Amino acid sequence: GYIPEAPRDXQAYVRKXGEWVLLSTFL
Amino acid sequence: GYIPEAPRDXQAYVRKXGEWVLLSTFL
Amino acid sequence: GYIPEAPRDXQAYVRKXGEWVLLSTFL
Repeated sequence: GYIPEAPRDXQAYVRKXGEWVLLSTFL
Repeated sequence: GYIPEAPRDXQAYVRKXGEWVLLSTFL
Repeated sequence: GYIPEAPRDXQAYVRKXGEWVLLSTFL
């Protein structure tokens, strides 16, 4: 389906397996 | 809700606080 | 407009030029 909003916490998110996941976990 | 397309400028973006921000910020 | 789902292969994606691109290519 279409992409929904990511969390409001001020952190950056990327898209993985139909979810928003913190960018920092990949870096 | 469903979010809008990111900028079309040829750069890569991540989602942060209800906006699109440049990936390069974090790399 | 709205954005289609990223690939569902378990990899992380970022948004670039109306496409999902692998985060890994930018690291």
